[PDB]
Amino acid sequence: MAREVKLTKAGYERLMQQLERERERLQEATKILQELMESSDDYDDSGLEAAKQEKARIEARIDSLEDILSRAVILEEGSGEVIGLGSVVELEDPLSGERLSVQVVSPAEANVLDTPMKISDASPMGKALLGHRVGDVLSLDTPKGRREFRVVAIHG
Amino acid sequence: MAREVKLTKAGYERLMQQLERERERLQEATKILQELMESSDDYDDSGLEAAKQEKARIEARIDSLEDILSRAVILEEGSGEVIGLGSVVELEDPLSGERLSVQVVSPAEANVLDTPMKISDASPMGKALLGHRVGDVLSLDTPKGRREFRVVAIHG
Ligand SMILES: [Zn+2]
Ligand SMILES: [Zn+2]
Ligand SMILES: [Zn+2]
Ligand SMILES: [Zn+2]
Ligand SMILES: [Zn+2]
Ligand SMILES: [Zn+2]
Ligand SMILES: [Zn+2]
Ligand SMILES: [Zn+2]
Ligand SMILES: [Zn+2]
Ligand SMILES: [Zn+2]
Ligand SMILES: [Zn+2]
Ligand SMILES: [Zn+2]
Repeated sequence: MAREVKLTKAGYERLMQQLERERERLQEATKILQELMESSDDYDDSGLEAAKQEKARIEARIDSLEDILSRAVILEEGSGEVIGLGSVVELEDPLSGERLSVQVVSPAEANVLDTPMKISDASPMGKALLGHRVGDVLSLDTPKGRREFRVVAIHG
Repeated sequence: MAREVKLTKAGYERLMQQLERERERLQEATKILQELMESSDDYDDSGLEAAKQEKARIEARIDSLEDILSRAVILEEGSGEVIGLGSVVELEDPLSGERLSVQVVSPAEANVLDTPMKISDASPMGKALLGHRVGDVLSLDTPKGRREFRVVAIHG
């Protein structure tokens, strides 16, 4: 298990802040879990179980985050291509290791059906990406939860 | 759990090197417990469980290491005092968080009974320490296993 992960300075400091946030959430999560154990001694309750799960969950995002960081290799500042119109961008979610491909195009070229989905220039995600390069880390709006992805490559 | 850990460029390089080694051992240990799983189907043998235990041990050494590197704060090259004769040195074992205190003196001043035990100048541990500063990481001989310690401070 030895792979290098390229990140720009900004992309690196971005995963740090995320690690900082996660540790605080863990502290709060841990704290509530104990107060939840002393109270309803009976922990066969869905609550105590949902709490168990949340802490563990946070533990996961953090251990995964420390891993990514330990493999980090900082790219030069001015380096690689930039993401612009027509560019096809490959993304990885640090935690889940989920791959996501998307291509930024003009508003009228946007289409959900295309192979790498075509995203409007002025769409939320299109904005967020436009201007970034491999290594950068961006936060993208999600219904279930704002996630941060890493620019793995810009084939476009 | 948010504490900064000071390391010298050399100290950081040494823990990274230790991390690499441990991942290696996790590959070998992982592959082994799987071979030991298809053979003696009966997992109730003192072998397969001495195997998972080992893999678990390794995974802990690794994650503990990733945690420490994530908090690394690189110190200025020429910084802090240096360890010499008469210097009191406090050390911490990154893994177990064990704290050890020792004082480098002349071979004839050596005494295990003195508060911070007095270690010979030309002794093993003494040679290893001499010439280092806070932040450095040193591998110290142990019958149980050459472990690595961090110079937390040289109050001497
Ligand atoms: Zn459960
Ligand atoms: Zn970790
Ligand atoms: Zn890892
Ligand atoms: Zn177009
Ligand atoms: Zn950028
Ligand atoms: Zn939504
Ligand atoms: Zn904090
Ligand atoms: Zn072992
Ligand atoms: Zn882990
Ligand atoms: Zn791990
Ligand atoms: Zn941790
Ligand atoms: Zn941690």
